[PDB]
Amino acid sequence: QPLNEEFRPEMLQGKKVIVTGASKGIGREMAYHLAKMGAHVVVTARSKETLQKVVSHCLELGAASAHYIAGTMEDMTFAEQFVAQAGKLMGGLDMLILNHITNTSLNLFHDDIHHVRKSMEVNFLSYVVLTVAALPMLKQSNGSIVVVSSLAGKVAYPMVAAYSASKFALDGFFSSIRKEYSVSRVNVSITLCVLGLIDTETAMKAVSGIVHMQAAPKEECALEIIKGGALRQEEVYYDSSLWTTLLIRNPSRKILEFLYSTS
Amino acid sequence: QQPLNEEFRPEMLQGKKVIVTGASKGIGREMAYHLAKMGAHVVVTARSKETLQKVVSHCLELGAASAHYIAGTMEDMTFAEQFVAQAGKLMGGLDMLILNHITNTSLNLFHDDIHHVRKSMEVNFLSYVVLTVAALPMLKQSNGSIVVVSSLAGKVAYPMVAAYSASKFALDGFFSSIRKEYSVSRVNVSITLCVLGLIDTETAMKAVSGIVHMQAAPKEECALEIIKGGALRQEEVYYDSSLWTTLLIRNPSRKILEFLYSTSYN
Amino acid sequence: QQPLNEEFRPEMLQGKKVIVTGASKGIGREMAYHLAKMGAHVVVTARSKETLQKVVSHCLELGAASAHYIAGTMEDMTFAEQFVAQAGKLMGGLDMLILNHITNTSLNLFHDDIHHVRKSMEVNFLSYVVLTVAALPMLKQSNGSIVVVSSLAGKVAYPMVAAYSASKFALDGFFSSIRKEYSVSRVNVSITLCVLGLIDTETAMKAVSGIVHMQAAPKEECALEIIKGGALRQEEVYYDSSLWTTLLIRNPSRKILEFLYSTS
Amino acid sequence: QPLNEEFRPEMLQGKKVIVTGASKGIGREMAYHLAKMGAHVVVTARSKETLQKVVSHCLELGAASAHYIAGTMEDMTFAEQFVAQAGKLMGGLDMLILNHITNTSLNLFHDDIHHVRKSMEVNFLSYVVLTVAALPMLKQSNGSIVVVSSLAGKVAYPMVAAYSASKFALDGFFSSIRKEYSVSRVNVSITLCVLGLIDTETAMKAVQAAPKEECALEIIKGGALRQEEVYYDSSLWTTLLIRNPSRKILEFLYSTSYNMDRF
Ligand SMILES: NC(=O)C1=CN([C@@H]2O[C@H](COP(=O)(O)OP(=O)(O)OC[C@H]3O[C@@H](n4cnc5c(N)ncnc54)[C@H](OP(=O)(O)O)[C@@H]3O)[C@@H](O)[C@H]2O)C=CC1
Ligand SMILES: NC(=O)C1=CN([C@@H]2O[C@H](COP(=O)(O)OP(=O)(O)OC[C@H]3O[C@@H](n4cnc5c(N)ncnc54)[C@H](OP(=O)(O)O)[C@@H]3O)[C@@H](O)[C@H]2O)C=CC1
Ligand SMILES: NC(=O)C1=CN([C@@H]2O[C@H](COP(=O)(O)OP(=O)(O)OC[C@H]3O[C@@H](n4cnc5c(N)ncnc54)[C@H](OP(=O)(O)O)[C@@H]3O)[C@@H](O)[C@H]2O)C=CC1
Ligand SMILES: NC(=O)C1=CN([C@@H]2O[C@H](COP(=O)(O)OP(=O)(O)OC[C@H]3O[C@@H](n4cnc5c(N)ncnc54)[C@H](OP(=O)(O)O)[C@@H]3O)[C@@H](O)[C@H]2O)C=CC1
Ligand SMILES: O=S1(=O)N=C(NC2CCCCC2)O[C@H]2CCCC[C@H]21
Ligand SMILES: O=S1(=O)N=C(NC2CCCCC2)O[C@H]2CCCC[C@H]21
Ligand SMILES: O=S1(=O)N=C(NC2CCCCC2)O[C@H]2CCCC[C@H]21
Ligand SMILES: O=S1(=O)N=C(NC2CCCCC2)O[C@H]2CCCC[C@H]21
Repeated sequence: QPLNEEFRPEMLQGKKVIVTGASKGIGREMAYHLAKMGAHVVVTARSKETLQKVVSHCLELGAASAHYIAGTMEDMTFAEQFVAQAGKLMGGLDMLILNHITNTSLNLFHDDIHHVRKSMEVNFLSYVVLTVAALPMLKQSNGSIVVVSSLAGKVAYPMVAAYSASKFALDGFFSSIRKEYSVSRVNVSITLCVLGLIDTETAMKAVSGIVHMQAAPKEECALEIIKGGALRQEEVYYDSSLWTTLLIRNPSRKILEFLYSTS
Repeated sequence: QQPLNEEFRPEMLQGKKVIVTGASKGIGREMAYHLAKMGAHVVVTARSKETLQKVVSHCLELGAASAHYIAGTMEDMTFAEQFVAQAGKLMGGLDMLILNHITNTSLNLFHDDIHHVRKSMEVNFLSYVVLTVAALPMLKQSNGSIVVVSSLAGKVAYPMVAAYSASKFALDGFFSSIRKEYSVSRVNVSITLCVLGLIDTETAMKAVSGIVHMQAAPKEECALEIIKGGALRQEEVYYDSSLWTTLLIRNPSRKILEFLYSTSYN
Repeated sequence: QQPLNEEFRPEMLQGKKVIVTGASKGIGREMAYHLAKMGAHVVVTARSKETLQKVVSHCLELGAASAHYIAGTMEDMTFAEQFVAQAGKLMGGLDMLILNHITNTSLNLFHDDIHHVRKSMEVNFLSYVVLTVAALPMLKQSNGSIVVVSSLAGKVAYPMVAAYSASKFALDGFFSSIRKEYSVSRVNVSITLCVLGLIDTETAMKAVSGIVHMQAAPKEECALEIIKGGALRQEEVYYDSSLWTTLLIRNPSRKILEFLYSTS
Repeated sequence: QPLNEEFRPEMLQGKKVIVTGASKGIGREMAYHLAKMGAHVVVTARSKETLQKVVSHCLELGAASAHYIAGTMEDMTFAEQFVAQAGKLMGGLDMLILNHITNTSLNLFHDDIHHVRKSMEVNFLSYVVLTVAALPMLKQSNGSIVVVSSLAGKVAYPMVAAYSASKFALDGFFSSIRKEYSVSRVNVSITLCVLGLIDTETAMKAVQAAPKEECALEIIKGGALRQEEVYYDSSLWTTLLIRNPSRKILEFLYSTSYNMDRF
């Protein structure tokens, strides 16, 4: 059940939020928006020097508190330990923003099992490890899980097959536990964010010469992810095309989920 | 891909070289029997050495051009890679790869079972990728087909099967994206994704015991519809007891979006 | 149009001035009863004065702010125009126009019955247009609502009801086109199209007897669902036993095409 | 049940065809294509002077025969008598092409009920009267009914409300009788043509505009091939979005819940 209210930046004031993949791009823009809202933030990514700079800017913007923990989400021990440390720094957890992805470029799939497994481990499995480690704190606070996904996580997309598989897996996993939490009365919301092309340095470089469309602003995108999570909405759609929002919706899937629940 | 604009006939499988994974029992075993009756060459796999021998003997009795088994676990990526090479040598090539095995799954609330999530991802998804890579040179030689067995839980959220659902959704994203790559790269290997509802296999029936459920569809007809879709090079096959579910779960809006996004790249 | 970004509550109809056509029986009668319970002012119409009298009696008892009837045939475009003016006088204005009447129809294959095709177009479609023209000045003053009752046969082809299907499809074409016109001309009058499946009315139960084997949804909740759609200023609403009927409304491909073409 | 053959102009050789609204625009272009194919043509519209020039040009183009019968489709007695006359002259009827409309300009609906009624009578009711009159001859030849419609006959369009109502009515009526014919074994095909903006003198004055000559040939093709729907527009994105597969699936599923054996 989402909040039938309009978003207010005050909803995040004093909230204890983790943002992963927060050294750059959308993740960094989220940490900044949260800081301006006066949230307590714990940021993570591999790059410690850039995470240092992010935390310092968060404090300038007005974050209630800001800390970083550096490590790779390839390392499942780090993922589990990071949540416990982040929780101890803030005295709890209200929102878990799962955003990091392994480095990926546009290429036809041929024999690249390494990139398929790496995408699955980093983009999907670590999200599950982080969720398990965070849930006790989120159940205590009636908190929220925010999962960053893509158009390639809802429809087939050539040149990003391993990435698409990892994003599709997030939908299957997180949408299925959302139904389980509903019937078991676990009051932790799950927001799946479906994004189109965003003007991050990573995406702009990856798509240069190959895919040409725009390219919605990263600042506005980060805010839409936070708003959807704050409002406990099931899904957020953020793309520059009006065709997307209308056609991406799946009432047929929603009908089937309702019909197969009464069994 | 472009499907074959014709009616299926069992002679389409006569002398064809087919791998069936997860073929010691359930739908996989039924598929092996259908292919044997059609006069195909079959190489079956699963872990169960003894039941695989029995399935192989019955396949020969039904009319298989040839039938052999290779036992092993698809948790082992080395076995998956070696199995394809050996199946290929046994038949002298490969025309159709039917990816059907799954790891053991029950209906349970997800709590902290990362081990089951990882094992489902490894067996149900990654091993199908490894098998495809190993089989691809032979399939490109024969203008062959990959048949991927999936579920309603691979298209919509289903509670109590989160890890299974995640792995079946992953198959869709992977296989559908490479299908788009093959169409533009002119790789004449078809990819068929099969979306099944509840089927009366011993595994599923035991799994749904203790729960109210809809009518389970028959495993023999199910297995035949999977082969038909693959033989006809169709993109997707839907098979469920309900005609309403079968026809309405198919997503033309997604197909429209895929077409729209395709115009924005080179 | 912009729908009400809020949950429906029966107090939304309190003191509202509502016309309900085809309200002597079936869904129209149930809608009058719901509005009566909500404290609305109601004016009911149909051809039968005796049955309309019984409806008004129950409405007054249920707690309607005021309840009246005007008997006449919607085959007569002069009666249609005059009925609205007279209904507006009885209430001192108009907030909601619920178009629900249809001409008598049975299930049959189409052969040479042009009379039934014409009568269906006149009663089920043309009179709705005449009633709308007559109501619009009052609706414009109150920022009112038009509610149009339609069917599965108004969104898909339906054998045995071809003349009926043609009239319901006509309502969609006409009312959906004027809704686009009201958005450009900035007319703050909402238009709601209601897509209904089989409802347990005496008429439909008799008409489907031995032909259709399907679950008939209840008229009481059907009636409230129509009222809610109008009260929330929603463009399209549905009511049927099957959840799959949702696919007949809010069609995304149709919305994109409409957006595309208007901007050109 | 469409003919699974490629179109060939010989399919219309010696066929007995009625074309309504054939003195100008699309109708005139259809009359000309049918003439080049060596069909027997009977054309109609109100204006004898323009119909005379169409007939003369049809004969020059190679028509097996070409004649006109002038009248208004506002008159239902004329509509019924016209079909009897045209069919008695040709010695039968293989195809009925219903193309005429009442004169219409782009305007907001402005209490002009007279225009709504005339559009319904001419654009819709006369098509039903023409069908009833033609049905016995069409049953004898296993013939075809071709109904010319519009994008405004499938989606809402401001400024053509009366026109849209009448085109939507054609869809409901003709698509419902096609389903009745299918079960009653009436071997008369019904083709609904959904046209976008065409470069006719009328449309160009009233308003990317598709050519009228290719439009006319596409209508004939779909009718000859017994297709249920023909879509013709300059934009490939329009042709993609105009289809409604959910509607066709639901029509089939609803058919499983009724028994028509009584009729
Ligand atoms: N940009 C776009 O067009 C779109 C983006 N998205 C989604 O938005 C999210 C962010 O995208 P975007 O900001 O463009 O990407 P960026 O590459 O800009 O940032 C990804 C972040 O993840 C971190 N990261 C990378 N590898 C690891 C690792 N092994 N362990 C831990 N952290 C890691 C990176 O930092 P560091 O290198 O310091 O570790 C970085 O902070 C993703 O989930 C993506 O799928 C969805 C649709 C489109
Ligand atoms: N039955 C149903 O209701 C539905 C089934 N499906 C799909 O159909 C397919 C078959 O289902 P079903 O026949 O019901 O299931 P079964 O459990 O009957 O068969 C699964 C097969 O996989 C084999 N297998 C299990 N573990 C491994 C392993 N680690 N390595 C290799 N092979 C293994 C099993 O044999 P062994 O133990 O000898 O290894 C068996 O032959 C699956 O892809 C499933 O998701 C989809 C929707 C519904
Ligand atoms: N019932 C169902 O299954 C479904 C109903 N619908 C729609 O719901 C609406 C109501 O259906 P339902 O309640 O079943 O119908 P009813 O037959 O119960 O009532 C129709 C109403 O219209 C009146 N009426 C009939 N002819 C005329 C006329 N010439 N002039 C004025 N009023 C007239 C009738 O009264 P009187 O005879 O006294 O004039 C009666 O009050 C209709 O729009 C219908 O299309 C849509 C789908 C399914
Ligand atoms: N052109 C376009 O952009 C589009 C056209 N269409 C459809 O294509 C068809 C033809 O359009 P188009 O060629 O542009 O139209 P035109 O105006 O060019 O021709 C209309 C024809 O109908 C005749 N007609 C008019 N009033 C009557 C009447 N009362 N009785 C009999 N015949 C009459 C006219 O002749 P006369 O006045 O001598 O009687 C003329 O022959 C129509 O069905 C229209 O809805 C659909 C989408 C777009
Ligand atoms: O909107 S998406 O589906 N996701 C993304 N995600 C990016 C893919 C490359 C790594 C950064 C994220 O990119 C778009 C452009 C390339 C193809 C897929 C589309
Ligand atoms: O049709 S399904 O989505 N797939 C399956 N797949 C089975 C899951 C249990 C083990 C064998 C396969 O089961 C159905 C019943 C349990 C819930 C999901 C549905
Ligand atoms: O839902 S509907 O399309 N509308 C109706 N409308 C009724 C048709 C007969 C008179 C009362 C209204 O009936 C349903 C059952 C018969 C076939 C059509 C379907
Ligand atoms: O393609 S249509 O839907 N049909 C038409 N039909 C014409 C409408 C005016 C008279 C000639 C036919 O025109 C297009 C341009 C005006 C608005 C609607 C679109």
